[PDB]
Amino acid sequence: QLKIIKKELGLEKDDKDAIEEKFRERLKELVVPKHVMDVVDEELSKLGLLDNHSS
Amino acid sequence: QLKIIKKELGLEKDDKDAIEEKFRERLKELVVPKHVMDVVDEELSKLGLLDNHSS
Repeated sequence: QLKIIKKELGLEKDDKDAIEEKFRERLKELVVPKHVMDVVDEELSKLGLLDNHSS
Repeated sequence: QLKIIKKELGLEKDDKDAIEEKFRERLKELVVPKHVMDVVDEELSKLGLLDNHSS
C-alpha cells in the first residue's frame, strides 16, 4: 500500500512537508532531551496539519 | 483512495477524536473527584463541534 502511495505522487510539492523535513533535518545532529523531542514532535504534527495561510 | 488509505487507514493525520482520546485515557487511571469529572465532559462535548482553526 505504501508503494501504491508513492506510485502516484501527483504533487510532490507540499509546502507544509518541506518545512517539516527542514526542521527535522536540522534537529538530527543534536543530542536532544526527550522533553524537547516530545514537544517538538507535537508541534510538528500540528504544523503538519494546519492551513498554509493561517496566522 | 489516497485519503481512504493514508489518511483514513494510514498511520498519518490522526483524527481530532484521538486528541480527545489521549486526554480521556490520561484521565482513566487516576481517580478524579466527581466534581471535576463532569466539567471535562462538557468541555469535550463542546470541543468536538468546533472548527479546528478557530482560536
